[PDB]
Amino acid sequence: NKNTPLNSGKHPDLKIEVAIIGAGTSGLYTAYRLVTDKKFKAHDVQIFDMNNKLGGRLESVIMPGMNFWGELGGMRYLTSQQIVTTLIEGYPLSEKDPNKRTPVLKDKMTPVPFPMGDPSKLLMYLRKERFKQNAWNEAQKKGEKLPTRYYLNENDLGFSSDQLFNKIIYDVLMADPWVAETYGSKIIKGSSVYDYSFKLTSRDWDDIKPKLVYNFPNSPYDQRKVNDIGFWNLIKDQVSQEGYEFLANAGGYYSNTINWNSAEAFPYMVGSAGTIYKTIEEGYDSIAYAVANSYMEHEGACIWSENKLLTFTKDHPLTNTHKYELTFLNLKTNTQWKVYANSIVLAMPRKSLELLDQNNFFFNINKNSVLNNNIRSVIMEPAFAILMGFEYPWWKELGIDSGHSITDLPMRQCYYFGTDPETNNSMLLGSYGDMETETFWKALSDDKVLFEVKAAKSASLRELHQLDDVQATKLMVGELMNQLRELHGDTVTIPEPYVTYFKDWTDEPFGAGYHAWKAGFSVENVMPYMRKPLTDEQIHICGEAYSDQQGWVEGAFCEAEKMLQEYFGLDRPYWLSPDYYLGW
Amino acid sequence: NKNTPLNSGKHPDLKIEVAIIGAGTSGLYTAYRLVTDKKFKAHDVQIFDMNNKLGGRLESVIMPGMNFWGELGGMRYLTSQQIVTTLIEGYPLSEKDPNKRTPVLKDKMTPVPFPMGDPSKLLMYLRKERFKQNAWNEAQKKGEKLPTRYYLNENDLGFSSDQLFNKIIYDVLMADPWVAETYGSKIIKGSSVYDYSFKLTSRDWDDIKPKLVYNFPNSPYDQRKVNDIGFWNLIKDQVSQEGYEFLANAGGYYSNTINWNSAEAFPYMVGDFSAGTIYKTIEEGYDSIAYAVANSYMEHEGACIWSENKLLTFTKDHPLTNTHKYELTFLNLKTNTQWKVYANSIVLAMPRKSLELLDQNNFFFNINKNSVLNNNIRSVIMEPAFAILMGFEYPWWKELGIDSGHSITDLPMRQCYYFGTDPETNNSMLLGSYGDMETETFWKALSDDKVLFEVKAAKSASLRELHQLDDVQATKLMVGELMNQLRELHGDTVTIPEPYVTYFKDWTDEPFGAGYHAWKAGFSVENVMPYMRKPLTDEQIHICGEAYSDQQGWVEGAFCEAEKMLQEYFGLDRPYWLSPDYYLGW
Ligand SMILES: Cc1cc2nc3c(=O)[nH]c(=O)nc-3n(C[C@H](O)[C@H](O)[C@H](O)COP(=O)(O)OP(=O)(O)OC[C@H]3O[C@@H](n4cnc5c(N)ncnc54)[C@H](O)[C@@H]3O)c2cc1C
Ligand SMILES: Cc1cc2nc3c(=O)[nH]c(=O)nc-3n(C[C@H](O)[C@H](O)[C@H](O)COP(=O)(O)OP(=O)(O)OC[C@H]3O[C@@H](n4cnc5c(N)ncnc54)[C@H](O)[C@@H]3O)c2cc1C
Ligand SMILES: N[C@@H](CCCC[NH3+])C(=O)O
Repeated sequence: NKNTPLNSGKHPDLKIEVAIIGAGTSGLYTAYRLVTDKKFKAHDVQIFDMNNKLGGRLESVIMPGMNFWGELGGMRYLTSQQIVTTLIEGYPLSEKDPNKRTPVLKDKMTPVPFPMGDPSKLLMYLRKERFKQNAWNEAQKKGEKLPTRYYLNENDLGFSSDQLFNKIIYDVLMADPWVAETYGSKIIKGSSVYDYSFKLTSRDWDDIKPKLVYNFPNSPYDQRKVNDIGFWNLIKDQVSQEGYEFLANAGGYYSNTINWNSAEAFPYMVGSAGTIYKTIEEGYDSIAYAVANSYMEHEGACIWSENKLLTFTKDHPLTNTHKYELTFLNLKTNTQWKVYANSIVLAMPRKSLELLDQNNFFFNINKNSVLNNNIRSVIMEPAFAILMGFEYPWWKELGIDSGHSITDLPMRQCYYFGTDPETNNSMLLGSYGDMETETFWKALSDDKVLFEVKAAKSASLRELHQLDDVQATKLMVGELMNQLRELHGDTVTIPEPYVTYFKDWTDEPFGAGYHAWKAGFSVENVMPYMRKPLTDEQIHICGEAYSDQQGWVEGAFCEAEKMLQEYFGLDRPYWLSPDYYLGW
Repeated sequence: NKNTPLNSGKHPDLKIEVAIIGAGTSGLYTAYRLVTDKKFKAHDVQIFDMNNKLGGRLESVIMPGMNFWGELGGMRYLTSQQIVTTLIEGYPLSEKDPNKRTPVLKDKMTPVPFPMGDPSKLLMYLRKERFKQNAWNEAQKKGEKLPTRYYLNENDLGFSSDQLFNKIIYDVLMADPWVAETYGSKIIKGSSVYDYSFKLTSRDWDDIKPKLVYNFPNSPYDQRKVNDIGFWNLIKDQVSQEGYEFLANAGGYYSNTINWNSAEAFPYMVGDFSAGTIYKTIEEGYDSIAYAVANSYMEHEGACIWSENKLLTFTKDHPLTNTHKYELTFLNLKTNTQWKVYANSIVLAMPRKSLELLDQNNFFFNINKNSVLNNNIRSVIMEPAFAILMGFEYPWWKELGIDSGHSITDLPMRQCYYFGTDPETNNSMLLGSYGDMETETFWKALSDDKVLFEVKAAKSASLRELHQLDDVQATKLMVGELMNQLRELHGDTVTIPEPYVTYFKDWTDEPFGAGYHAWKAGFSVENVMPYMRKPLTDEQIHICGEAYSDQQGWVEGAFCEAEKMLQEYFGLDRPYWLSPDYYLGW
């Protein structure tokens, strides 16, 4: 099922219609739709990737001793996300009997609820104070305002990150008279001082984001579109720099507090009625294999692996039959070869576009200044993944079965991932890094001395030594361990891990775990621009990077889907609800 | 003096010996040394720069209404920095009467002390608590430990940033039995629990840096070289993450607490010992020293700075291989035309970002061939810096008894310098400097906004005179928000009027990409610097400047790497005016 054939060879002067570069979710989706809907013969639609596997920022692994999937990248979806959810669970989404669902993909994918853990037992370690994540509510129940070691404005005393986030969004929304008048019924202040709520639809947000004005006559930002203010800028303005410190640390990875587009950050922070987080039992990269395999069933279909796009020109022998000559580097031989095509789908993030030849007709800055301006419209957020295997789930000593702990320590957030009921070998995702913490972790992960795998139950040295290459560094494992002991306190002994799995998503060609719209850009005009930057060229960009659901597979799918409907003459899939809002 | 001629023209197929690219301090210094010592005729040594001025990261400006120089880049030097000090002040450095000194450069430069201000009156604003910088020392004088809103380890309670830094570096140095035994006399615990001091020379540090071992039994970094540990990694290990938070915030810009090479951070933090040394500047603007070196170079006949001429690439494959090893292709920015220069030596007097912006596919940079060059180019952190000069109609900071110096905060602005009052006009200058600890991204969104602060007349400053600065004004959003932070910083007992003029430079802009550079942990710095001065054995191509110096942040770093390069590969002797006991390493 994950043995989808990959061709690391070359086919000099291959002639095709559509060259898809990026075997990520969006590249795979594009190929699947084109050939499934018979817009093109499989042999005329080809995917190229420089990697030695498909899926890009989806990579599921198994570590000896633990018979279940760890995620180095994407790990879960929301049933709000209708392209990825329908693909996994069949259609229609309304049918709630899973045996009256019609499958869309053949590949076996077993949906399973994402365990969220217990906030009575999940930790919050801020400025050396240890809390249960529930401590703000428990204090509110008892009429109290929880003291913390952040000096908030007095009006915000006792608030939780979530409630204070809600208050900031409510306050800013209601200060726009037009937003108050038109959507005030969807922007609700409850009875309790802490309770705010929203019923704003994706559609309502597309109306609000380009028009929202920041209405605060003493602020340096007064009478500016919220589109034009960084989220850090905006949060400090509303609740002081100590307010921003509290939210940026207490929010964890569920929160994006970088200084990105306030207008885009609003819906990102406050969310479709009755949705939940799920994953796939067979690994979250199963959705990529499933889309890939559906494409590769057609003979002529090919993923060219370990083949890196260098450049592309209109000035080549074959202009009578093919607009574009693409030059590929075949990595196994270090030889270049040519591919001829009439359409190019760059299914790749910002960093991957910047690593392509910047001097060709498409990227040359002396011609396409506007394209380069639009490529630079998104922040490249760093992420890494360190998976750690322990001989027993030491976290269960604190009544923690699953979920995440949050700290202002450089580790920021850990996920208690699961236990092998036969071995008791148990998995932590210790990581992701982010704001500032990239440089803290990068000095340690760049170090040359790798963690030494250690034998465990159902995990022999000769099984483990196959993972030598992908171990975290001793310095990074040592220091993460030191922080986990500090995070969890002295009432639990944490033993040394026996195996690790490390990936850094800042590495080329990814340059980022995820992307974030910059303040000052008309997101609603950039997105359609990137799906076809030049009027008289059949070159398209798709993927998560320039989507409005950054952070998610669903963003990559939606930009591919819109590109398909816009330029490749496809209708909405038969299996996708006509009410799922896509946009323009 | 600052009217040094620049040639924005071209001269196709110019045939020289040494092309120096970058008319910054190291490039100017290289050309000045080469001609003054008569190693080549001035027509055989040319300087090319893409800028419309010389000086690079030195740029001194005058704003209408204020008859004194503001600094967009470098401000100050230390009298222990012997090249930059001797070129400014003349020699010998022992002579304490300036009128008894012997000039080295003909251009006149008035050395003045850099006002450091009064720690009684300068502010520290941390987690919404307002301190005077001397509050820690005041508390200790009464036998007290000053509580703060940072939850230090108990053993560290009541330490100032300066004291806690010395304790950290003392503790780490002294835990190494070799360092203890060999340099314990120069690593000094005073009487008070807060008093740590260092007498380690430049030479002592060069012996210590590669050898020092982190000796803390249950540390994650135990038994590793301190050179292989990030400074944030080390600080946290030593005083907890709350301690790092205190030290990173309360440290000025003086302080470099990014996660760079710990071995290199130690000397940066506690000086190369000459305890009688002080900070000074040039009355005529700190860029004066670039102009003095550049003018000394230009008084030789055939000397030329090619301005607005950008190096694109260079090759060994050209028609003239019989006389000239290298063809350089420049872009003449005025005509948008490419012209060639032929040369046998290339001096890239430019930082990391500048190197990376050159053609990476040529024989020199090609990563498929020169993996070691590329690793080493990437051995320094590009640290962001912005400068915003703000001119007010009076020095509102005098209401708090502040004459000069720096106030420090955890607010995004991080630090402001009170730069001076024009005694005729009362027009008074403030610098906000910011960029470290993620404040880059806070400020970038505001400085990338396109509505600019509008100038406004004041005494001896007419809109006619101010409108020439329209293009260099800060954004309105940035000036508004910095003004809001200065009000929060100083408190509600002083009214801060809106300013009448600003001046913004972003040093992350190309081709600089950084204010200054920082060695990464885990590199053999003592081996990377010699490499960078001549990466390839078969090639007379050399890199000099501040970025790969061991005095990062400083003009003296640029001068020293050029000086070493001149002695190593251009057969120059030590300048007659430079003490032979000024340590330049190997
Ligand atoms: C740590 C982390 C956690 C995440 N968690 C989740 C989550 O829980 N849920 C979720 O839905 N999403 C999550 N995501 C995001 C999700 O993984 C991505 O949004 C999605 O996989 C991106 O797909 P894409 O189509 O944009 O392409 P990418 O995944 O970016 O793939 C692009 C491909 O292009 C290839 N390429 C680049 N340049 C070239 C070239 N010159 N020639 C050939 N090939 C080239 C690369 O090798 C790569 O395979 C997470 C991401 C990370 C990093
Ligand atoms: C905010 C700030 C504060 C500082 N404070 C001090 C201080 O107080 N005291 C002190 O001593 N030092 C200070 N410094 C450091 C000092 O300014 C620098 O270290 C010094 O100027 C570095 O000189 P350099 O030779 O490395 O070249 P740079 O000054 O980096 O100049 C390099 C030159 O190369 C040119 N160039 C690059 N690429 C090309 C190309 N392709 N073609 C043509 N030209 C090119 C650039 O235009 C530039 O003119 C400060 C720096 C900054 C940013
Ligand atoms: N979707 C990601 C989080 C997005 C991160 C954006 N900075 C996850 O669930 O892990």
